[PDB]
Amino acid sequence: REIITLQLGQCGNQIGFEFWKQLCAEHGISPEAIVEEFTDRKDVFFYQYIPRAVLLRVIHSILNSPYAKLYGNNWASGFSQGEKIHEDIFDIIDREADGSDSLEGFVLCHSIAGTGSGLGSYLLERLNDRYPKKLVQTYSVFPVQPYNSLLTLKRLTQNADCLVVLDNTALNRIATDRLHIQSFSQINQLVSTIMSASTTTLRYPGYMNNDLIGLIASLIPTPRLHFLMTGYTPLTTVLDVMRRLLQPKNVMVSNHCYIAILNIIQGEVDPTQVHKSLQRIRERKLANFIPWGPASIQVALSRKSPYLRVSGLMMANHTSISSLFERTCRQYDKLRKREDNFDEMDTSREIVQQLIDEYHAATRPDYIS
Ligand SMILES: Nc1nc2c(ncn2[C@@H]2O[C@H](COP(=O)(O)OP(=O)(O)O)[C@@H](O)[C@H]2O)c(=O)[nH]1
Repeated sequence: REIITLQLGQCGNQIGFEFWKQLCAEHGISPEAIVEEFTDRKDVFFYQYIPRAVLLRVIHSILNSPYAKLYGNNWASGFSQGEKIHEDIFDIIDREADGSDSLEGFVLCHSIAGTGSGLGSYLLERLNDRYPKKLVQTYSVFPVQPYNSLLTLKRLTQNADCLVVLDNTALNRIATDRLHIQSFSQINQLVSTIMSASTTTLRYPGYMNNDLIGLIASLIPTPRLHFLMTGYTPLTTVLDVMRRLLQPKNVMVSNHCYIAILNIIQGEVDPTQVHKSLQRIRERKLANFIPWGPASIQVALSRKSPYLRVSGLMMANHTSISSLFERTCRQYDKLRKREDNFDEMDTSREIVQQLIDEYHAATRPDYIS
């Protein structure tokens, strides 16, 4: 099973290039796409070595980078231009798809803030049209801006079978707090770190989580609640890691309870103390769960890249994320009363209102019906 990734817009292209840099460094692959001498399953993201990427001005910057051997501002303009070159890009996508043995998904890295937003909208629609059996995960990055953002949310709440949010505000906050920057090229480091650590269990095989469905179907219980948040504590026992992870100081997010939690530990820790960690976490009652269905926290281990200490990442399904949408929603209303049919934006507002209502109803003991 092979995962193909797509990079749209300046932000998406930059974060994808840095992610590929990080991943090539994790393995023994020189910038010249030649394996270095110096166990790690690398077939998923690399083709025998060339990455499975589809880039769509900064391309010249990448071509001038040492890694050359490795390959307007409106939403409506982006959508129109994406409709204009449907066949041109889809020939590339189809040749790269059918060239693969068994395709699995379509990772999409883009910022919902110019042309990237509408282009990703169009691509998501067309991929939902053509390929009906391919999971679509999206590493979308959150910031006339409210218009584009809400349109992207409208297209993402029904097409993408999963989604991971990344807000530049929280990243900048963490940068000023514990990195003391005052830049794109600095927050992108942490972004690429989180991304590389996200797909750790796919490249280093373990007891469980050998496929994307193993990561998705565990967290997302219903097809609507498919927005996740990330946490990365190392910026030592597993209990300390789990206690530092659940702190709101580290989560990349600007009653309420949890739906599903997943922990990935990349250290050489003793794997016998994890059950004690979970026992004590349940004892002290540091986190709450849904009252209707039985929801638990899952933990998995892995191995750090030997060619490159204890780290850890956390993927959560928290109902608080809806708050962010509200802000956008709010701004849209503020933008709707200040200034062919202009009805698509109204439908977008309607469906995002539906989604926020569903999130707000999810935290009730009678969420069913
Ligand atoms: N987190 C992050 N966001 C970025 C970076 N570069 C650009 N962005 C976002 O991308 C948006 C600009 O997109 P733009 O390049 O104009 O899209 P285009 O019109 O299709 O080229 C801004 O609102 C930024 O928030 C980056 O390095 N990191």
